[PDB]
Amino acid sequence: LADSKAVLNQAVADLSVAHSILHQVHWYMRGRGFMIWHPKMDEYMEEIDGYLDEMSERLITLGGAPFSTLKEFSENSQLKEVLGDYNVTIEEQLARVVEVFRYLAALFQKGFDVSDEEGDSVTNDIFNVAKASIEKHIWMLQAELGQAPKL
Amino acid sequence: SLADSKAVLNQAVADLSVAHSILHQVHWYMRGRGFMIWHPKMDEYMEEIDGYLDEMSERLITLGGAPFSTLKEFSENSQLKEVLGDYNVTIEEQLARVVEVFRYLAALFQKGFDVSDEEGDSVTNDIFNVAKASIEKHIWMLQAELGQAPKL
Amino acid sequence: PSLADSKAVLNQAVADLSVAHSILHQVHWYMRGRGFMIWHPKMDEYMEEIDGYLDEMSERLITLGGAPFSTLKEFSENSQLKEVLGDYNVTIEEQLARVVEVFRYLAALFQKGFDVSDEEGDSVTNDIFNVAKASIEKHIWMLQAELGQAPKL
Amino acid sequence: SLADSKAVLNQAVADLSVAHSILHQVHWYMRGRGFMIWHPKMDEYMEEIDGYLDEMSERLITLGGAPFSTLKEFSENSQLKEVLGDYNVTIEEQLARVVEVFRYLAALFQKGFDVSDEEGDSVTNDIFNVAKASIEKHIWMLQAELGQAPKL
Amino acid sequence: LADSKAVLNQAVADLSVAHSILHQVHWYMRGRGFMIWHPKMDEYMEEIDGYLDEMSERLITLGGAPFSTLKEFSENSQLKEVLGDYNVTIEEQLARVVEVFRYLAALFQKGFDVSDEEGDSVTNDIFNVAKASIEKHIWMLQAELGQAPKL
Amino acid sequence: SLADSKAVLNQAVADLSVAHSILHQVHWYMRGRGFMIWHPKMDEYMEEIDGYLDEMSERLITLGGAPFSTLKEFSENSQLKEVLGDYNVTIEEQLARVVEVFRYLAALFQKGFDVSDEEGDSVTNDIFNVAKASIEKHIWMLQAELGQAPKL
Amino acid sequence: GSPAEIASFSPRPSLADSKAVLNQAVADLSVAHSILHQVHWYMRGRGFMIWHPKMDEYMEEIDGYLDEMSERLITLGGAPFSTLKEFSENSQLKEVLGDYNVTIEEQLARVVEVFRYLAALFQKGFDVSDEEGDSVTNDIFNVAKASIEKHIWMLQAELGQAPKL
Amino acid sequence: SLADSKAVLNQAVADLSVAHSILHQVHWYMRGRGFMIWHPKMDEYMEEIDGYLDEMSERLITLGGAPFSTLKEFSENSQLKEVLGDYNVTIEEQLARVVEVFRYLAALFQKGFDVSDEEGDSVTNDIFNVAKASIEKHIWMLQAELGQAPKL
Amino acid sequence: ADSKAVLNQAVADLSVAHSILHQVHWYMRGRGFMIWHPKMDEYMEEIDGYLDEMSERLITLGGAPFSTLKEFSENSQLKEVLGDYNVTIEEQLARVVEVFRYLAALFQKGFDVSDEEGDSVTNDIFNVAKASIEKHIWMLQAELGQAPKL
Amino acid sequence: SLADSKAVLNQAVADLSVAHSILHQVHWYMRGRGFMIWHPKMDEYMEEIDGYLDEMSERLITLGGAPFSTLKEFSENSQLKEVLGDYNVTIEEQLARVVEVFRYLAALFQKGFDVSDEEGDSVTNDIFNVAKASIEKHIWMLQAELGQAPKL
Amino acid sequence: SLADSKAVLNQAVADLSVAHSILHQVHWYMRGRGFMIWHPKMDEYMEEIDGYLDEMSERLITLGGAPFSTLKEFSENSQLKEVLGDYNVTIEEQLARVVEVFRYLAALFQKGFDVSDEEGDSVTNDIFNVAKASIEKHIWMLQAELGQAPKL
Amino acid sequence: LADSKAVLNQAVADLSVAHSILHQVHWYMRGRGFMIWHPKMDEYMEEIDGYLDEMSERLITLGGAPFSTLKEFSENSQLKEVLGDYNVTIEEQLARVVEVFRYLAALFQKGFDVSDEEGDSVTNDIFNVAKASIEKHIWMLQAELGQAPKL
Ligand SMILES: [Ca+2]
Ligand SMILES: [Ca+2]
Ligand SMILES: [Ca+2]
Ligand SMILES: [Ca+2]
Ligand SMILES: [Cl-]
Ligand SMILES: [Cl-]
Ligand SMILES: [Zn+2]
Ligand SMILES: [Zn+2]
Ligand SMILES: [Zn+2]
Ligand SMILES: [Zn+2]
Ligand SMILES: [Zn+2]
Ligand SMILES: [Zn+2]
Ligand SMILES: [Zn+2]
Ligand SMILES: [Zn+2]
Ligand SMILES: [Zn+2]
Ligand SMILES: [Zn+2]
Ligand SMILES: [Zn+2]
Ligand SMILES: [Zn+2]
Ligand SMILES: [Zn+2]
Ligand SMILES: [Zn+2]
Ligand SMILES: [Zn+2]
Ligand SMILES: [Zn+2]
Ligand SMILES: [Zn+2]
Ligand SMILES: [Zn+2]
Ligand SMILES: [Zn+2]
Ligand SMILES: [Zn+2]
Ligand SMILES: [Zn+2]
Ligand SMILES: [Zn+2]
Ligand SMILES: [Zn+2]
Ligand SMILES: [Zn+2]
Repeated sequence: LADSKAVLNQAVADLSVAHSILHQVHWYMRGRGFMIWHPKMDEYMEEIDGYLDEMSERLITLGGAPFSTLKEFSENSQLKEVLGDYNVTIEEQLARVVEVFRYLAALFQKGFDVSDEEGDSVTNDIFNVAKASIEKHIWMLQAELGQAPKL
Repeated sequence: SLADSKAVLNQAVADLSVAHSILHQVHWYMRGRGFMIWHPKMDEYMEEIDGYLDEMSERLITLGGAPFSTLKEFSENSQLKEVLGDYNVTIEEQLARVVEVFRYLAALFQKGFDVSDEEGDSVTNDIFNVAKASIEKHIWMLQAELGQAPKL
Repeated sequence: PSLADSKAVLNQAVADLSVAHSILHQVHWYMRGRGFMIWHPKMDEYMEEIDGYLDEMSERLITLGGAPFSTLKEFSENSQLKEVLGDYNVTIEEQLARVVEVFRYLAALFQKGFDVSDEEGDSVTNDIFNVAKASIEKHIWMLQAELGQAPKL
Repeated sequence: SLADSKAVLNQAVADLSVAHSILHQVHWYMRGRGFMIWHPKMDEYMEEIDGYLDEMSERLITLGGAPFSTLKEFSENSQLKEVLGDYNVTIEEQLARVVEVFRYLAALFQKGFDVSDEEGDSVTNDIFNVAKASIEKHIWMLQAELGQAPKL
Repeated sequence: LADSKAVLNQAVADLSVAHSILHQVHWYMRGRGFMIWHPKMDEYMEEIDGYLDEMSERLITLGGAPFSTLKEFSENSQLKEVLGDYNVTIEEQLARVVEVFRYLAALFQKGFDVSDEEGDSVTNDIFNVAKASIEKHIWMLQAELGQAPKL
Repeated sequence: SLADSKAVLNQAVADLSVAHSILHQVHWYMRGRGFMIWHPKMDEYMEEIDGYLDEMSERLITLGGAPFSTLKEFSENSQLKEVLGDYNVTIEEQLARVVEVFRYLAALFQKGFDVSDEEGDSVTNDIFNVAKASIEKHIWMLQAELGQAPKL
Repeated sequence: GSPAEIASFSPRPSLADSKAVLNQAVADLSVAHSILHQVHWYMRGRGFMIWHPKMDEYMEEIDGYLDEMSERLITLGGAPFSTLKEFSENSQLKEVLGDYNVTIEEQLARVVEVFRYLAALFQKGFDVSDEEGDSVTNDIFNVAKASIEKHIWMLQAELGQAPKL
Repeated sequence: SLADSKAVLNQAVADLSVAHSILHQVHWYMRGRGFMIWHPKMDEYMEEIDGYLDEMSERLITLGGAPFSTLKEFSENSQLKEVLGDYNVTIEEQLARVVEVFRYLAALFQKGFDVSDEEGDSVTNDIFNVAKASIEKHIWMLQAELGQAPKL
Repeated sequence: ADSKAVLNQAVADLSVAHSILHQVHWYMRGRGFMIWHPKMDEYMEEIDGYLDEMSERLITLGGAPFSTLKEFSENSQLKEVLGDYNVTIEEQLARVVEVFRYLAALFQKGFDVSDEEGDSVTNDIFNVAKASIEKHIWMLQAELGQAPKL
Repeated sequence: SLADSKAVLNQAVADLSVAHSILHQVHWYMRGRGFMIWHPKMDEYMEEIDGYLDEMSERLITLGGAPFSTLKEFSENSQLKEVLGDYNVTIEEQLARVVEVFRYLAALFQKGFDVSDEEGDSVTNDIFNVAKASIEKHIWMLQAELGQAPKL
Repeated sequence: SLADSKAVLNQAVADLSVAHSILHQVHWYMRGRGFMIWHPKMDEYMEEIDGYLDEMSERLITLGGAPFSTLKEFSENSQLKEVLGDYNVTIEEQLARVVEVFRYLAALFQKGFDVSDEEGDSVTNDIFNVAKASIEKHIWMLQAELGQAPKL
Repeated sequence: LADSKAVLNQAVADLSVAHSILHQVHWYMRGRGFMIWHPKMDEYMEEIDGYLDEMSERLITLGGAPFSTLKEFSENSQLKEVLGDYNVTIEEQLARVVEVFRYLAALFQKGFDVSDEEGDSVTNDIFNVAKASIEKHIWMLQAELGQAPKL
């Protein structure tokens, strides 16, 4: 199950980075819509952390060894972090979250595919449930930004 | 016989069923700034609409009537017109649609209040009164969001 | 697109779930006979569940870039379920049979939903149909048991 | 000035006390299919009845009155008749008895509604209206179990 | 009171009248302490109603036929009711509740003895549980009244 | 028009604000046996009063009115008079003051009820009726604590 | 040499002491649970929607007694039966294969039969515990006997009968 | 001794009373996009303000003081100025006015902290500190909504 | 041969697994009792959860679940032994892991059989149960200082 | 008449007071593997003990007695002995100390049961029985954690 | 380094233990009007005292100290004096006794605050400030019940 | 670190790294006591995350710009991470936790002093509350390890 394991570990790195980005958005947001979106980041972070612990623990259960240091997360993740900046608009912050979410849904499709190929049906459901929710969020986020989900 | 109390309860069943459909369409097709507050707010409105619908229908049953209970009956008896879902409608326009729907229901509930008062059906009268109070409060709030007075 | 039929079955479900709700509510209202006190509130539970599937399936369709049916005309014209005027003289067991018939239809609709979404690689939609089908079938067993019959799925 | 309102509230106190007693008798003496549903349903009914009793008695106190407050006063002033407990009454018959008590109560509440309106006691008028709404809903549901229209 | 069923029915009657007396106190009470003791009667009434239902249903379980009319309760009960009087003092009202509770405690002891003698151990426990609570209440009401429980 | 309803709603906003102030003084300056029960009771009464205040004000807004919304407006339009806090007042005197305030409120709510009934503003009418009912129940209880009949 | 190993029919099943009745109850409660669960699954007919969930409530109550009586045996120094083999062999209740074609009336009459048996067993446990002076175990049997008897009344009432204890 | 800790506590009582009044005005008179989020948000702030008011007042009582307890006393002693309510004002102006009242309270709570530190009144010191911490958090968030730095 | 057969097998095996977990709950002695005694309650509630769900899926599918102790004991692959207080905590946990290993294996078989037969509902039931039991093996093994070794 | 029952109730008050003290010592002085489970567990034990203490003392009051109510009285009448706290005692020694306390309490509650039974004090009898049941369950569990039989 | 902060924490342990014992005596021996409010109120006070007790003792453990943990140590180190329970004491004298205990604890907590402030133990300092704040508020309330100023 | 803003940001870095370390322990833990200490790491992480958010938001409130990327956390933190190892014993993992907590308490002491020096009472209290809780944990962890707190 080398590929299932590998994608689970890739997920651990990327979710760790995704959390960090969402927290930056939580903190640096400024503009109309702050009062609704600030707490919404909290909800997203909670959901992301849930996936991260569950995917990492599935890897452990499969006899893997999850990335568990900031260096490992940073060097393995495909997500790039930029310095926090208050001058970003609310709408650009939300577009950043959509971008991160689009990537996560892409990674979870990969994890679904790989685990399906290897017969790891339990890991397959983990990725399917995560992808379901993340795609729902992409619809809602895109809707707030006056756009179709464009999955 | 409470003929008109019964007639107006059934009108309300039809119109509430269509009102719910319109709110659920707004819920789904909404796009633009404010989606995150207004999307779940439609859920709140739909629950309330739904509560009135079941109470009014069951008051009509209680009074010996026969509530409308098919979509055909709802469509053909409602005064509310439905249009196809369109994502290009703005938030402010979507909210305006909801206000128009609520103004109608508020007027309908007024008519039900008046009719039940005259027939001496005080229980029905109270059902309409409570529904109207809440709906008019929603109108104030929606209109305030839209930068406007309630204009009741 | 590659999900054209996934979308088609999601929309079908929206229309049929809307009509199925209408029917359950009719049963809630027009019910008369021994067992009213149990089954009357049970219809509320079914409607609640049905409404949950309705919102979720329509919203998945939106998420896939579709346009859900959202008028009573569209529900009525697209649904394969047929409505009749409410009648207090239908027996409790006839009303329960009617609900069973509706649930059999939805289980089959969800089966096709599963198969179509499965073939298009839309696994999220696949799971939505799968969860709904499971509960609907459990309901069929219970309703049939009340009626003194096997599930006969 | 509020002598009639006061008298009808005290009538309600007596009648509700006796209605409570009849419902508790049904609760205990019930036998036949449906017991498991209707036994606890009688507790729901008794709680509701007890709520009206305390509200109506305390409204009378509030208006400067003196509520009946002994079993003899309840029994002698109530229009409802009690009968000895009997396990051989059928479920259908027991539910029919509750319907009878509830119809009487719905009619008492209409009277109380009427009298309180005539004397300009709008608080008492509301108390009777709310209670009537709920009792009448119960008659619908009970009659339905019995395969009948509410026949209000 | 020949047996356990006889005492159970006696308690059904007395608990019904006890309830009525407590309800009278709830309504007719005036004086300093009203705000505490008004709601407290509700608590006592709920407890009394609990024993009432438990004891009656025990009698049914044993093959009896509980009293179930106001006439039966009033005639079989050893408690006496008087017309409501607002001019009774709050301390007199509490003293009246104590009187009722002392009677009930004594009835429950008689129920305990009879059921013990007959070997009706379920009924025995019912009376013992009820006696315990009533006696604790007598202590507390007596204390409010500046008196020893005097059981 | 609905001018008198709008006027009595606004009077209530002023008078509720001053009543709140008076109850908070009582909560704070209270001394004597009974403090431990009446001190928190004042919180409860304040929560109820603030509930009516917000509801009546927002009803006024909904009707196209403009509620009083400054302490100057409350003080100047209210019929209730305030005095400096004084720890030397007895519990009896504090509770009697609450009763007087409550009596005033019950009377204003009866005026609101009459005016709204005249103008056909049924929603406003019920708001006043609900409030009057609760306030009158409180006057019974306070008066009972003080060893007296409600004497409404 | 070594000590000879006894070969005997290890008969027991003489409800002599509290420990013995506690273990018997352990056995009977396990089988009662099994019967209740069969009624739960195989039930058909008008009343299913009320009685299907009700069996769950009864099962939970029975398991509560099972655990508490078993743990009381442990506390007193005993060794509770803890195998389906031990339960089936020591229990005086009889199990039959599941059958969908039993009326609700027949189902509830079966439950009554098991409950009557349990109440009688708990009465035995009560009497034994009392002669021994085991007042804690005595209480356990009394509490369980009380509620089982209440259920008998109710089930019998659904069936249009007196409790007939 | 406690002389100016008592003084600043009473100042806070007046200012919090007025701040409460302003927040309630904003709640009622707000119109424009953001209404549906900011309207209930004002209730949150009012509950919080009210908490400080009661705690600070009761600390003053505890210290042997006599808190201000009439609208006249609040109005005359508060440094905050009230204006007549106006629906036309924009949401962003409304939020800016709240920020203005909060900045004042934070500066008042600092003076409270300062004077209670020197005088040795450690309990009053912590009350002001906790309140200041939360008001400063609100300034950040309100300013953030308004597209600005906190600028404390 | 089918989903119905694996479902019934699970009914039998879950019944016996419950009994084993209850024996551990009762006979457990040694350091850790205070945490592992109640944990067995958690495991039993979970097991009983699957038991009822799988049994009722069987009924829904037109089957007839095993419903006597004799049917459970005979059809089950798990072997019960007599309760003994002298087993250590670490040995009792080792026993639970073996039972859970067996269950995870059965659930894989159920997953496979239902996948072939195109019975996605039953497939999902087995997939959900397997996920949880495997997670428990990880934790139990970790308490026993070992890898999951699935 | 109930002198023995009163006597044992009061003995229990003293002993439960000292037992609480010993348990709290264990809570504070525990060091070693198992701390994180056993530390909060002593809180569970203390709350249970405190419950018996208050119930038995109040039963004594109810019966006309005068419960020990000072540390001097508790210490002088308790048969349980206290030693100075020592972090150097092992977890397993601490648990053994808890077991010995509970064995004593179990024995005392049996003496209570026996005395109250002889005297016909069934309420006091039931209090000791219920307490003994729970303590004995704890002895089993504590012994199981120490790898031993309950050995009552 | 922190020997004086440790000493005062440990003094608190003894004093809080004796304070608990006094409150429990009051809880049990109380007779007179007000019993039904004050009896349970003693439970709330005991719960609060026990909170400080465990918190202060555990802070002492955390700082490397060894808390008093025996009735002998509590008794011998506490500055509070206990007397035998007396039913013949009035409610008002019982409450006055509680006030004395509380004035003592508030002085103790003031010492604790000052000592810990001098030694730069900011955590222990906050523990004392919080405890003092609450005990002082209770002194106000108890004194108000007794018709007096707090007189801190 | 010269001012309150500087130490608040130091804490943001260090709390982020401390989270990572606790999460490492949660995952790699093996040995008797796992079942207690595994969920305990969750409680610690929840608490750590609380300080992280409060301290960062206080920095924003004061007009600062908190670190908000893994790069900033890892480079600015004085805590060091190692690769996850299943072979570390329970007691060694708990000792790792203790040492992280000891550092954190020392940082919050420094934050207390710096903010007290600058008259920033609000920040002072934040550090004070955090240190109180961390010190209590050190005592309990040390107790589990058979040792004195040794602050
Ligand atoms: Ca007409
Ligand atoms: Ca019919
Ligand atoms: Ca019959
Ligand atoms: Ca404008
Ligand atoms: Cl605007
Ligand atoms: Cl050691
Ligand atoms: Zn974060
Ligand atoms: Zn985890
Ligand atoms: Zn809808
Ligand atoms: Zn309905
Ligand atoms: Zn509907
Ligand atoms: Zn939705
Ligand atoms: Zn009754
Ligand atoms: Zn009442
Ligand atoms: Zn009553
Ligand atoms: Zn009952
Ligand atoms: Zn106020
Ligand atoms: Zn409002
Ligand atoms: Zn089962
Ligand atoms: Zn157990
Ligand atoms: Zn306000
Ligand atoms: Zn207050
Ligand atoms: Zn079991
Ligand atoms: Zn089931
Ligand atoms: Zn203690
Ligand atoms: Zn007590
Ligand atoms: Zn105590
Ligand atoms: Zn502690
Ligand atoms: Zn983490
Ligand atoms: Zn935050």
